[PDB]
Amino acid sequence: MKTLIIYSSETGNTKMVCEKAFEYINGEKVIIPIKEEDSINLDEFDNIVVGTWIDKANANAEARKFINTLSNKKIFFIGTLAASLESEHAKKCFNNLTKLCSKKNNFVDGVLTRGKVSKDLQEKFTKFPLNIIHKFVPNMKEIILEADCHPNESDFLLIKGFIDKNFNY
Ligand code: HEM
Ligand SMILES: Cc1cc2nc3c(=O)[nH]c(=O)nc-3n(C[C@H](O)[C@H](O)[C@H](O)COP(=O)(O)O)c2cc1C
Repeated sequence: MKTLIIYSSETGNTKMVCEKAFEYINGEKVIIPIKEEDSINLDEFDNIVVGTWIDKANANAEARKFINTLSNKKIFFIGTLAASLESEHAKKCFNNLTKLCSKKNNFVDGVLTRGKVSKDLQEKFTKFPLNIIHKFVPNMKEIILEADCHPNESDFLLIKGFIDKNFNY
């Protein structure tokens, strides 16, 4: 059995948790960024685990496009987002990723972990249009601040549980 972990990451959060997933998996496995897809033959992999960061409650474009090149693959996701993992927003994100993976592939499971908001985006949040767009989103300031320390051990434990559940202990 061969497992591929293939990910998008701009500021490293998704890469970080996907690297933990790679470490925890036993047996044959490869981890690459999506940009290096040509380094492997997708046909050789029984499990495809896609790492994605949340962009407006959905998979980031690079990861969305990659998933939409796949058909009938046994597929999983590992997502990062800045919202609280207990929030309704996170549940909406999880459902959106489930819908994306299940549409044309064979979706088994996924996990969301938390990741800090980039310095650049934290600055843009104080400017038009993001400040107006999120004006009435509750707890906006604290959500961003409480994401700053993530990913951290709490997220790695979520990854460990996800790998335990789906691949091996
Ligand atoms: C460039 C970055 C972002 C953009 C362009 C963006 C865009 C939007 C837009 C347009 C909406 C209104 C709903 C819609 O029309 O789709 C929205 C709502 C919301 N955004 Fe963002 N957002 C960004 C970053 C973030 C981040 C970093 C967080 C969390 C830390 C966040 C959390 C939310 C929440 C909780 C809502 C309320 C609606 C919901 O629960 O989905 N957003 N955002
Ligand atoms: C353009 C953009 C849109 C984002 N939209 C959301 C969002 O809708 N919900 C959320 O919780 N986090 C959102 N975030 C925060 C990222 O999902 C989070 O910081 C992620 O861990 C970054 O991953 P990376 O470091 O692998 O690039 C957004 C970030 C960016 C840059």
